[PDB]
Amino acid sequence: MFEKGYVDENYIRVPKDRLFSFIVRVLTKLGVPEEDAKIVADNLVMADLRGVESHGVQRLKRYVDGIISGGVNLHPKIRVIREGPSYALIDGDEGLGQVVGYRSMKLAIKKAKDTGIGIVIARNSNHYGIAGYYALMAAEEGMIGISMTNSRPLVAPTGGIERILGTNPIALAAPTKDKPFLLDMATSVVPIGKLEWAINREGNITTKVEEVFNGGALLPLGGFGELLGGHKGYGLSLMVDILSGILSGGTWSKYVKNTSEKGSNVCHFFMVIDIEHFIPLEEFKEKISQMIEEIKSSRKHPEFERIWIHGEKGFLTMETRLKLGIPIYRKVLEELNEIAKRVGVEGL
Amino acid sequence: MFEKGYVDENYIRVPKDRLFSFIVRVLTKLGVPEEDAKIVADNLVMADLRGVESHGVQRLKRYVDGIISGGVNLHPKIRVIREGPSYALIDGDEGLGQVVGYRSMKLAIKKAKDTGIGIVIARNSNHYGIAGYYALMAAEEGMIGISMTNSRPLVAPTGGIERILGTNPIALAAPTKDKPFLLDMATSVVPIGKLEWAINREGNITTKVEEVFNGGALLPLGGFGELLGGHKGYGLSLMVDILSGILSGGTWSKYVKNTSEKGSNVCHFFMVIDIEHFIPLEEFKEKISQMIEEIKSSRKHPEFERIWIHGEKGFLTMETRLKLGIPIYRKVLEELNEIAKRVGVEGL
Ligand SMILES: NC(=O)C1=CN([C@@H]2O[C@H](COP(=O)(O)OP(=O)(O)OC[C@H]3O[C@@H](n4cnc5c(N)ncnc54)[C@H](OP(=O)(O)O)[C@@H]3O)[C@@H](O)[C@H]2O)C=CC1
Ligand SMILES: NC(=O)C1=CN([C@@H]2O[C@H](COP(=O)(O)OP(=O)(O)OC[C@H]3O[C@@H](n4cnc5c(N)ncnc54)[C@H](OP(=O)(O)O)[C@@H]3O)[C@@H](O)[C@H]2O)C=CC1
Repeated sequence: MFEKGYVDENYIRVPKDRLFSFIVRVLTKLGVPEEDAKIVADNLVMADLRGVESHGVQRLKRYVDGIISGGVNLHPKIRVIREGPSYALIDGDEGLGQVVGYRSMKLAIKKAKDTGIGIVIARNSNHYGIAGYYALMAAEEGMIGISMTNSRPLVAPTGGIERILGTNPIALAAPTKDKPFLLDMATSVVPIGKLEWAINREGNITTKVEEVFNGGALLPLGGFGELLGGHKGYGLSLMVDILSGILSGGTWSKYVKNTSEKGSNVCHFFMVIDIEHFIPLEEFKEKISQMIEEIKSSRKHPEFERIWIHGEKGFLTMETRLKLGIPIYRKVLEELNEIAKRVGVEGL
Repeated sequence: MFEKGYVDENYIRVPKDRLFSFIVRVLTKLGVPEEDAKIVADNLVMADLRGVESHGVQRLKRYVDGIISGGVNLHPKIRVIREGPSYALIDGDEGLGQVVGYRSMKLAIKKAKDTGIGIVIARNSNHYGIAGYYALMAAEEGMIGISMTNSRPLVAPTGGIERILGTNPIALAAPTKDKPFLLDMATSVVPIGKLEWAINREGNITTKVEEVFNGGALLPLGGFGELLGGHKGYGLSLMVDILSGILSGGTWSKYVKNTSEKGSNVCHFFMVIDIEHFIPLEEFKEKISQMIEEIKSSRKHPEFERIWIHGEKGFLTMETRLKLGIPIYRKVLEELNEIAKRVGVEGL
């Protein structure tokens, strides 16, 4: 069926349920409470299912190292710093990002349900995987969900060459008559996790392919200059840091550390709008689905086969891999079995 | 001094205060209440001062025609449809966009002040000028302001060629130790109002220069395809319509009519976050200004002179034109005097 990425011989199909239980085995063996392990697995598996290799199991080694080094708190006391009927400022106590984000989004949904609006911001957290995972939580509840997060410095501001801004993604999910609308994008042309594109910044600023890791930097949405809107992708990145890092009293991208480090201080932004408080949900669903249908049905470009709606490719890719299995690269699969050997659990 | 656009002989310096009083004369002569006329003038003049010609006085003829044709309600009964301590759904009753947006943002600021958060959405409104104008209102109050609006169909979705999406801008303003941070951008590479760029969509999809007006279409931030993130600018445009048009029970871009038409149904989104409810405002200002200083001071690209912060060029351009005067194109100035003659008031 349809699948977002290109899978060949260098890939091995792994039963979704198998990959999931594996992750849970490793995490619980390291002391992660079973329920928290299930949240992390759910988040990482969703990424693999939707075709986001960069944020799937390939990143399990990152969390494992963070747990072993004490850079990730196994029993975080996620505390509410400031709060109101429609908002809350949370301190993640260095817990897994998935756990901090899961609890933060659950609280935002609760507040929206009760007041119409829910805005929860968190600081002192860790990498939380795909932003769409949290936005979707609200959509599955019949509400609009928005999630953002800052990250390690990897992008250069317009007119500069240093890695100072994060890939800071933005995600919005809304319910429809069918599957939720789901926008989930890094504010840079591409995520660093992708490079296994367009973010061409070399030594002084060019491109290449491997000069990125060697003191290189990614480009913000819009591109290299100001001509094609590069300064806009740069602004969007700042919006994320202002709403996440600055407003929470946490920190911005430049100072976000790797997961293995204590005090990574990754910050997140969660916002939920209870559609029902505004207009009937069924009316909302009818109208948005009609918009989606009309957009898809609009005059296709000769070169193009189809006009997709955000989240569509991912849901189709998921559907496929659920009965066909999740394709995991060769070297990554080896990596996961080595992790299994190290911690002492059955591998894949 | 510094100025965002290029001004030559084809431009005439007009005292800011002079341009302002002119607009107010024309509008009040057409029956617009004096206070509402001052709001419109303030919004249009700010655009000219910040160097946004496309949304300044050059658009006075648009509002004039709408007023004369009944497409703009002179005495709108701006009504609250749904409301809560932290939100409100407003129906603009076809009033001037500036009036609807001004009252909507004032309400959002009030709710944020009292609860920490304020989200006001409006439907049945009209073109409201620059989005940054409303976001700035909140920043000048010591809060974070976010504003969005949908518009007439001018952009083609990724993989298509029809004008179906709006240029739907996004604006965020935050207070700093100095002048407010101000991001204000269309989600398309450029606004249609600019074409007097990068939005290359011709007859079937290419570029050119004049083929845009002739059945052409603008390109979404990211560009023509999917390779450089074109689908992201496309998603951002939808986010705006979902938060503005769909959620409000109004309508999305494809169905937004020109100002002169009754029922233009332009919709807006306003969001205010009272910083103080989260962290001390003075701490917020210190931290964001430190981030801005560090970004500007980062390693400059050889080709580039300076790294700007969003809103900086505009504020500098304004500063200049306030003591040097606002430069108005030749043909536009003629247009304004003709309007003055038609309505019967002193021109420029
Ligand atoms: N935790 C962190 O610090 C970071 C996490 N990330 C995450 O990594 C992932 C990488 O995202 P990124 O590469 O920027 O995004 P992509 O370019 O893959 O996708 C951008 C969005 O556009 C949609 N889309 C893709 N193609 C089309 C099309 N032809 N027409 C319409 N919509 C389309 C996608 O939906 P679909 O789902 O269908 O593909 C998606 O919502 C994200 O999930 C992001 O949240 C990124 C940076 C940092
Ligand atoms: N009412 C409507 O229906 C619509 C209104 N609009 C409005 O029209 C205007 C057109 O905006 P648009 O052309 O997209 O935006 P620009 O590309 O001019 O500006 C994008 C943003 O980036 C900032 N910026 C510009 N150059 C740099 C740089 N080198 N480094 C860092 N930041 C930079 C700007 O600040 P600065 O202020 O300093 O220039 C601005 O906030 C906006 O004000 C928008 O709100 C657009 C579409 C529709």
